[PDB]
Amino acid sequence: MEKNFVISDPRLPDNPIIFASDSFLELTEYSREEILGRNCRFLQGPETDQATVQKIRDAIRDQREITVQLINYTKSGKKFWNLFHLQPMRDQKGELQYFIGVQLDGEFIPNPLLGL
Ligand SMILES: *[C@@]12=NC3=[C]C([C])=C([C])[C]=C3N([C][C]([O])[C]([O])[C]([O])[C]OP([O])([O])=O)C1=NC(=O)[N]C2=O
Repeated sequence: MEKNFVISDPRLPDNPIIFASDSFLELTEYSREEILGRNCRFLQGPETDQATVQKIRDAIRDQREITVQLINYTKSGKKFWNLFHLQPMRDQKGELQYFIGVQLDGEFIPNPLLGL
């Protein structure tokens, strides 16, 4: 199963990605050494809806599941639609340890419906 996913560690500064799957690398055109330690926002760009980024911010603050459709950018500047499901994962004692993200490439909901 081709699974594009990244993991972030929130107990380190600015929630850096600590692991990215090969499907995520092949999708974003970045090398594995070019993503680790960075916040995922670098995929964002001029066309990224800031109102959607704000929702991701609230979901991380409140540590709950969210699903959003975003526009991200590859290393070479290409423009794709990212269907992204964010989800917390906690240790045995109920403390947040990581965030996992699951990506998907394609224009699922048409943009005129997403703008309303
Ligand atoms: C990004 N994937 C992604 C994966 C995880 C596990 C997490 C926690 C976040 C993301 N983001 C969002 C980014 O890291 C950040 O949380 C948001 O931009 C909001 O933060 P700020 O402080 O800037 O408002 C992802 N963002 C993307 O654009 N693409 C992903 O694949």
